[PDB]
Amino acid sequence: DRINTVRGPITISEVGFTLTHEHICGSSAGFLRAWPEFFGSREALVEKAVRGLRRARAAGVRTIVDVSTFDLGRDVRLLAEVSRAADVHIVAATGVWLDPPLSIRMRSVEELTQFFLREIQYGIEDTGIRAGIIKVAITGKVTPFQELVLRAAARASLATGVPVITHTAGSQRGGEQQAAIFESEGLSPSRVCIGHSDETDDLSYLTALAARGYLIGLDRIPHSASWQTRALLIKALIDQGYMKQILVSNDWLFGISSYVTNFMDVMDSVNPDGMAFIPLRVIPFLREKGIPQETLAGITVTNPARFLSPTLRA
Amino acid sequence: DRINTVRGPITISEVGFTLTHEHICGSSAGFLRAWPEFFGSREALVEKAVRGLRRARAAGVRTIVDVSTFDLGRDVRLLAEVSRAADVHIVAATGVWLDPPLSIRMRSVEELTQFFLREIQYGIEDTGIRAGIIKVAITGKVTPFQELVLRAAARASLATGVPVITHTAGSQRGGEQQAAIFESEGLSPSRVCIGHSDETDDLSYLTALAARGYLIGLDRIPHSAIGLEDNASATAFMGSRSWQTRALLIKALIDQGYMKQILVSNDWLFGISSYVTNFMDVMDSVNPDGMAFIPLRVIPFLREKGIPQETLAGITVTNPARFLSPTL
Ligand SMILES: [Cl-]
Ligand SMILES: [Cl-]
Ligand SMILES: [Eu+3]
Repeated sequence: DRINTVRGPITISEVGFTLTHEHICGSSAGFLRAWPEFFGSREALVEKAVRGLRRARAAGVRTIVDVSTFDLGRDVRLLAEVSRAADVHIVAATGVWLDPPLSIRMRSVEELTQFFLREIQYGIEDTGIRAGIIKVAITGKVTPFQELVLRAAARASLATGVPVITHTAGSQRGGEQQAAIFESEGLSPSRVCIGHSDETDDLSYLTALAARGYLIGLDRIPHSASWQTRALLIKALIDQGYMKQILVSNDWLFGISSYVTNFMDVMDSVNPDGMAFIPLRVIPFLREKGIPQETLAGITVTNPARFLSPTLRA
Repeated sequence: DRINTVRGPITISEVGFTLTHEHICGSSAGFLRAWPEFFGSREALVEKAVRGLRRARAAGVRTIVDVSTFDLGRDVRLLAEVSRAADVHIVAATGVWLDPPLSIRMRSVEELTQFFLREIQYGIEDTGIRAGIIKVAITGKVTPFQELVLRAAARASLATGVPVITHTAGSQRGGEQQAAIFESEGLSPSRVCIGHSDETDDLSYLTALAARGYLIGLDRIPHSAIGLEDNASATAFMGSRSWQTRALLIKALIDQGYMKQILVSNDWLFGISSYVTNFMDVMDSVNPDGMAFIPLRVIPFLREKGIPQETLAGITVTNPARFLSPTL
């Protein structure tokens, strides 16, 4: 098929090495436009993001998935500018993160479905840029509104073929909650990535999800500020026979306003490699532990392309 | 000084009959741009707002204050488009309403002060349109974050001369708690309007604030869910007191000698997404006059009750101009 990016559709063969869970900027809807000086300037943030993406591209990355939603301050014009200047494909996201404003959290499941469909089928804002993934975040115990969001995401995925990525905040597991809801809606597990899965060491829980067909997002590796321990989960799942169900990423960004001021400086001090951490540190580490090149290319190239390719029949 | 509007600065003489507490659209940051079809379309929202403001203009309205903040979905390009097509002055707002996203509610008092000053002194987003008022909202008991917002508002007002308008969510009487914080920062009461003060009939509360020099926002006059008892969402939003009851608070404050402290408005809007779906239709059914309710129904009601025309012109023209004019 073809995959929608912020610069238009691309073919599966163009996707290449893909980081499945990233952001350019973690913010709030409208905030970058209303207070760019919070980031120094818009120009300073663009320059930082372009340098960071060029560095990742020189380490082999060809595509990132920016999973920022409306309520995380997704600015698709920023994504398009950085994508062109860095020559890295960026897939944009619809969905709902953990800070929905009243105009979102007052909505019914049917209205949320129509919102997701608008961003996937017509475009984001007035840009014509279409989302290629649906991002949902939940908390420990799924709230009633978070359940609406998951069901709307399943309905939008079933209508368009685009995949869903999800994570549970403040709890190790929680994938079982989401899996139950997604399956009640008829969604195929092969369209769902259970993200932040490197945050738990319960390997039997991850193996059980993989066996049901879910993709396992090991996508917070550099956030253990031990990263080697998290990366060994990749090896463990390969050894259980589930190399085809693994997605790897950094969950990095280049500006952040939704937490404490200057939290970006904290993150940059613990991981100065940025989104190059996966290609420069994790892949060599796994190679040294005996994972073949062919398996590594399956995880970083084959698996993301299969996931992102719109598939209504899976 | 002159007053900043979404079309640029105007002199005090051009302000005229003013509605001091209105909105074009009650929404969330970015939402009108991300899902305009929630309102039919952006074009339909503009047309509805232009038609409504032109009717208010025909009825004598010359200026409205749109108190929408960043987190209430303020879209200053929308305000400018509608102001120009209706030919009605619109004053835009900075501040913080009741639904701040994390990028706002994680900020310190010093950061919030800088944000307000940016919107007052430099402009909103990349438009160069400058805010002419600061809007703050609190809940019953001022939260820690809301206290930061009030102190930043006071600090920004003292730096720029721009006034502050408040309200408290519900029928709660929060003016005394807000006033205490504002005065601890050295802000003059004459730069503050205690909005939505018509939610209560506690005349002792209203008069004591007016006696300190606060402006009293009697600004939800048409809001009333009488007849809509089977609609629980309307009752919670609009209350159960008749519009005449709200309007007679105007007369009561005049009769105590505080005509110079009154500001009147409708608290209307032409689209709303921050509440239940289609709530716009409930509001429009209750008050088909929209923003023209004040000039068309309340003013002649108060004339019938014996208030002189010169006093009504003082409330609708003189008081808002004194209030909006930056002073410091
Ligand atoms: Cl996320
Ligand atoms: Cl308001
Ligand atoms: Eu993330």
